[PDB]
Amino acid sequence: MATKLDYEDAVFYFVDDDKICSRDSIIDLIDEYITWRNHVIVFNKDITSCGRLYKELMKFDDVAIRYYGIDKINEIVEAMSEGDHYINFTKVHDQESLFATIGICAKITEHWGYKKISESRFQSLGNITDLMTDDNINILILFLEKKLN
Repeated sequence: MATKLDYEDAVFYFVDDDKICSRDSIIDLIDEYITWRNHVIVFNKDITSCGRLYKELMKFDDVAIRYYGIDKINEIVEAMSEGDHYINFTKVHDQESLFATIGICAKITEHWGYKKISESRFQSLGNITDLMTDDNINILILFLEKKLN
């Protein structure tokens, strides 16, 4: 019982790429994915609605659940949605945290979709692609390449 068109407006290209892309592609990719995590919500698309590359990004949710922890993530995501948060920072620690930074952000971007949560309409976004690095892109290609390419 649901009266709602399955919206897409699938702007993302590498969403369903299925295979490994360029360094320059993981650049836009993070923008696409973090936005796609949102589209599954706002438009209420599908999580399965994508390609191979994206499935691994989903696992960065998990890596974050492992790292930051489901508890913290739960507290954190919700914090984001009231426009008041907290957070610590990592840098040269672990690739695990590198990935974790994406998924933790991904859980936040999705959660907002239903009503377009943020409360603060201004500065509702910012560091999404800048939350990771071209250097991370290389790691990303590599991680994916394990099954990708």
